[PDB]
Amino acid sequence: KKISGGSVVEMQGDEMTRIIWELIKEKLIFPYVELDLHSYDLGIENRDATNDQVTKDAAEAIKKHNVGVKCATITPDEKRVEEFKLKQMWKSPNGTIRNILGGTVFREAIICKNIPRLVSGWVKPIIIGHHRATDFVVPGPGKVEITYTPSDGTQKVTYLVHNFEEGGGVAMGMYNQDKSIEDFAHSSFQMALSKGWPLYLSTKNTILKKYDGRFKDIFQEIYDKQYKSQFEAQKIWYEHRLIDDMVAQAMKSEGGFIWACKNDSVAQGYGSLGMMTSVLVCPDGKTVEAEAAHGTVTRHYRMYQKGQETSTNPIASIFAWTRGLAHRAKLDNNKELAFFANALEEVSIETIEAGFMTKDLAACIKGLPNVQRSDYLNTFEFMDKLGENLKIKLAQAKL
Amino acid sequence: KKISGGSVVEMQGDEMTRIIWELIKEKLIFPYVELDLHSYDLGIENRDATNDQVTKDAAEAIKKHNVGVKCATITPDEKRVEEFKLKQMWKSPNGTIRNILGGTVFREAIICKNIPRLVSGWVKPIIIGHHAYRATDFVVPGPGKVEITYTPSDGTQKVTYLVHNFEEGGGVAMGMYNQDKSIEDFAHSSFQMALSKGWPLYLSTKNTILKKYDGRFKDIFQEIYDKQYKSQFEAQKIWYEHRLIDDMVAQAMKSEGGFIWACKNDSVAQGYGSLGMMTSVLVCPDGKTVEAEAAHGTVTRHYRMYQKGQETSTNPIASIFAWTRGLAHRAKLDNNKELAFFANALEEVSIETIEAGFMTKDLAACIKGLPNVQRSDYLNTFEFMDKLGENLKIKLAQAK
Ligand SMILES: NC(=O)c1ccc[n+]([C@@H]2O[C@H](COP(=O)([O-])OP(=O)(O)OC[C@H]3O[C@@H](n4cnc5c(N)ncnc54)[C@H](OP(=O)(O)O)[C@@H]3O)[C@@H](O)[C@H]2O)c1
Ligand SMILES: NC(=O)c1ccc[n+]([C@@H]2O[C@H](COP(=O)([O-])OP(=O)(O)OC[C@H]3O[C@@H](n4cnc5c(N)ncnc54)[C@H](OP(=O)(O)O)[C@@H]3O)[C@@H](O)[C@H]2O)c1
Ligand SMILES: C[C@H](O)c1cccc(NC(=O)c2nn(Cc3ccc(F)cc3)c3c2CN(C(=O)c2ccc[nH]2)C[C@H]3C)c1
Ligand SMILES: C[C@H](O)c1cccc(NC(=O)c2nn(Cc3ccc(F)cc3)c3c2CN(C(=O)c2ccc[nH]2)C[C@H]3C)c1
Repeated sequence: KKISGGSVVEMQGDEMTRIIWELIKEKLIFPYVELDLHSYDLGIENRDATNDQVTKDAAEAIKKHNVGVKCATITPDEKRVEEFKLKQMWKSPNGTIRNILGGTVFREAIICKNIPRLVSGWVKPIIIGHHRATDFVVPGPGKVEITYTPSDGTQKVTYLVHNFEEGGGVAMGMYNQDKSIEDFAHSSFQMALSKGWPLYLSTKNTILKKYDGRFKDIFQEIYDKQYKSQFEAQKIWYEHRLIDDMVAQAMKSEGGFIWACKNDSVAQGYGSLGMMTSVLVCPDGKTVEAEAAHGTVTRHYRMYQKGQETSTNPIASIFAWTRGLAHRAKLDNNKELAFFANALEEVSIETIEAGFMTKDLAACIKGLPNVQRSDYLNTFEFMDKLGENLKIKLAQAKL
Repeated sequence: KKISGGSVVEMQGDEMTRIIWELIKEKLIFPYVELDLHSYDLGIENRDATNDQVTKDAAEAIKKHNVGVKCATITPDEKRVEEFKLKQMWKSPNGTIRNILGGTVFREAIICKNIPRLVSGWVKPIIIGHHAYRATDFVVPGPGKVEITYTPSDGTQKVTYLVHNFEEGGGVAMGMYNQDKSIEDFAHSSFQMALSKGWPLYLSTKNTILKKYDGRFKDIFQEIYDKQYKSQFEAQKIWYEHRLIDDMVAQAMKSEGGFIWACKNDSVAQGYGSLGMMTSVLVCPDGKTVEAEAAHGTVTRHYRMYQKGQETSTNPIASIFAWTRGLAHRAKLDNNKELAFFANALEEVSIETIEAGFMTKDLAACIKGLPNVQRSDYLNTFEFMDKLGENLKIKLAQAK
């Protein structure tokens, strides 16, 4: 019999990632793992047909069952509205899910030794996690003020942002709740423990002494109170850094740390965004949603619609599953599932490291103008190779 | 019969760059160029001894004489205070100078054909300038409305926007602003930088998210372009256009380079050889005043090796191009053809020397990879400077 993987929430998506998603389930997951699968179709046509109710249900299912794996979906714009004759310009599914669940998005690369990187010294992953606008034009002279009116009726506070004495300009207001900062802290500490690396927070608290100082203070208070003992047990630490110092140190590091950032296209140089997953980590320590860091790869899908050959990287999508299942295994103390998830990840890394890869990675190594057809495998060929290697890997582990 | 170079403000600095700075002056500049030199020692000990007055005098000298060339300097932190027994944690001299001069900092690489880059198609420089910046931030003790309001001086209206209704508990809030003048100065510097070089200009913004804040950058650039610069741009076969950040990178990654890039919000630039292959030039909006320096620090790790008598290989290219781009600007202001020629020739020699396979360790490591670098693949700081000195003499001899 297969591995009993338990309860997993699955979200089907759009275009090229939809094709790859089904191949991942068919060739890599279903042949080895049985799931109590809570499956939701977040394809654009179904979201339209259900008036986006399917997206809300999916979010609630993740809250209920703790483990979510999601395929990339189309975020509608005016162009998509015309393409699919949509009823409305539906909100980003990711945005709707994030609002219901809360949490912090962490991005982790899939490390392959033969794939060029920004700093050659980076041998371990650098897992980065990021935390309303209210801006307006100032047409002419006048005061911009920002006020705080306590809910308890005590005297309101008025700060002068700027008195425009001559000419116009622009002004802006921003905020951050302590609760959100607390969630951000908890998620970051939990992430550092689960992966087994040190955590760093970066802020500009020298300039924004009160705004960014709150982030520094809250992280320290929660660290010293709730996480310091557990960190020291694994030979791990937490320290605050200034953003300028943090980047300079990271560029001369070996990697292998969590970077909580207070504020994507840089990371695409590492092969592509096909080598980056995006995991939402909720502050409860229980709930996770995993997906690829890239979109639906529309350009590749158009070629697929015409019957032309495609070479789309399934790694990020594959690692959405493995990091989803790894969390599932951790929650249920499921040693068999834990091993399988690891095995699939290693198989994927090994296959690329042995010279079998999709065009994006071949282009990163050799340069796009220099890439020939013999340097890479198409989408189907690469999936077949992974499946063959997966079978061989699992047979070896049975000894 | 050396070249009469005119008035230049020069700032000496610290550690490894200080040593390289003097080599450049000794071997590359002074044998061929005489200057009415306004020299200021911004070494950390002298800044401390003068209570940072030298830094302020240096800034005022640049404002007066229009041309500054600056060596990298130590910015004090806690460790430096203890190292040099400092009186105070003195501010960044770069920060002090920028506050007095104003302007926008543009970063330009030194292009060598045998040095790998992000996109092999890049043959021309992509010169990026960021908008230079206080805000009013505060603690929100508990629940309640945080609102931001505008009241024109004429009293004809009052607009109030909800920043956030704090319901759960406390947190933080802040107000930020920008005067049109600051945006206007950022535009003028960008257009003047584009005219000084032979390149088109592009402004990039996040106009999708903050439609109004970034919208006024887009509008002011376009207005100033049409009223004051368009005909000069058309006269030099160049243009100005606006882009969104995500579109600008895509165009940049498929282009051959060769454009100015105004950006409203660095480390990825280190991949191209090193920070030794990039300058930082503060361009004031008046078009006259510039301050040039290397886009790296004092290279402390190399200085420590030098103090122990160990061999060093520090790239002087950025420091050299601070001088050449500084002197090129001096020449432009004074209509000095001989100085203009010298500046360009020194740049050519520097590029030609590297392209012929004579380079410091950082560039050899960038090409081959650090673990594959042998001693025969690169030259010493001093060997490289000597090699540049020899090629410079030959370059200038053949011209005469
Ligand atoms: N749910 C999400 O996480 C998410 C995030 C962003 C966007 N989207 C959605 O995705 C749709 C298309 O967005 P987009 O095309 O701008 O972004 P994208 O789907 O990430 O594709 C952008 C480009 O990056 C490269 N690329 C990305 N993923 C790749 C992979 N797995 N293998 C090989 N190359 C890859 C391709 O470059 P080449 O063209 O050079 O091959 C591709 O054309 C949009 O409707 C958008 O709403 C979804
Ligand atoms: N005035 C300024 O513009 C400025 C700017 C930044 C920093 N600083 C000051 O400089 C001091 C040291 O800063 P830092 O060491 O953090 O940064 P840095 O001086 O720029 O050097 C950092 C590292 O980058 C590499 N590098 C930089 N310039 C190089 C060159 N010309 N040739 C070869 N390699 C080069 C070296 O790497 P390897 O170690 O791998 O050889 C070096 O250790 C600090 O006191 C800081 O205040 C000044
Ligand atoms: C030469 C190559 O083609 C190339 C060129 C230009 C850029 C890249 N991209 C990266 O290597 C890359 N960029 N980022 C984004 C980032 C960079 C610098 C920052 F200060 C903050 C964020 C990241 C990575 C890699 N990466 C790894 O953790 C990681 C992959 C393997 C070893 N470690 C995740 C992430 C940190 C590649
Ligand atoms: C393979 C090599 O080791 C390597 C790996 C990873 C990164 C690099 N870095 C660069 O080549 C580089 N990065 N930046 C920063 C930047 C990149 C992309 C953006 F959209 C915005 C900023 C820049 C450059 C080069 N460069 C040139 O202008 C330029 C060098 C030659 C031809 N043109 C200045 C600057 C633009 C190199």
